Amino acid sequence: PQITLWKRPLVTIKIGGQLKEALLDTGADDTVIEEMSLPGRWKPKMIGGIGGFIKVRQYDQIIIEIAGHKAIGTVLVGPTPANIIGRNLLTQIGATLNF
Amino acid sequence: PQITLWKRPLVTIKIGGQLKEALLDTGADDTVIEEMSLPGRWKPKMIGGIGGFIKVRQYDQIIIEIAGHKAIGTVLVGPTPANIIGRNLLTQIGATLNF
Ligand SMILES: CCCC[C@H](NC(=O)[C@H](C)NC(=O)[C@H](CCC(=O)O)NC(=O)[C@H](Cc1ccccc1)NC[C@H](CC(C)C)NC(=O)[C@@H](NC(=O)[C@@H](N)CCCNC(N)=[NH2+])C(C)C)C(N)=O
Ligand SMILES: [Cl-]
Ligand SMILES: [Cl-]
Ligand SMILES: [Cl-]
Ligand code: NA
Repeated sequence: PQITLWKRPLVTIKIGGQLKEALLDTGADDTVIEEMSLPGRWKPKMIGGIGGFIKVRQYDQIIIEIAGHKAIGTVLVGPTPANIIGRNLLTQIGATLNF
Repeated sequence: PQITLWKRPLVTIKIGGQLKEALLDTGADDTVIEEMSLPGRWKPKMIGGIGGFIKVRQYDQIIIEIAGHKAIGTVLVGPTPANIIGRNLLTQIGATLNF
């Protein structure tokens, strides 16, 4: 699809069998989602945003559907103001920015 | 252009007569620039993201050149870790996400 930016670019995602809303975020290196349970082991990561740094849980090789497109990759879990789909998974679904 | 997202979508901007590098951020409602002086009146604002909130100065009707495209709108100025072009100006240069 072609998504204009007059509103937040919110899409439905599916992760763990659960549907959630997430923001397509070209300004995010990584994908970050609100607290939820994911399978497997996790590793620590610190990420930065506009207000400073937070600790998150890094889960690798997680199956996630984004706007009906399948991705398998790293998902960070932690106290984020919004579920965000970052460039690691935007590249998997072939997204580009155009103007 | 068409910008792929293998790397951060960084562009050159001109604001207040200054050249800066900035990130095209579809996950940002607002445009936020590192500390600088801008003309006219401003008002205080709090903006949030990962890590919490920062206090910024809100200037309205500011013109910015983004990768050669002029746009006008509100620019926020404050202690942001990165210069960010948000949706309020991305819309004006006709930026879309496509996949
Ligand atoms: C080479 C990598 C080294 C570092 C490596 N990476 C990072 O930490 C990278 C740089 N961080 C980022 O890319 C993070 C996203 C998290 C992540 O990807 O991990 N990006 C971001 O946080 C970018 C801006 C940014 C970019 C780079 C540096 C700093 C800031 N903004 C995304 C963020 C989304 C929002 C839902 C929380 N938007 C914002 O922060 C904007 N905020 C807004 O638009 C708000 N009004 C809306 C949400 C807030 N909620 C609320 N008020 N209830 C703001 C810029 C005007 C790491 N630490 O592992
Ligand atoms: Cl990944
Ligand atoms: Cl505006
Ligand atoms: Cl349009
Ligand atoms: Na003004």
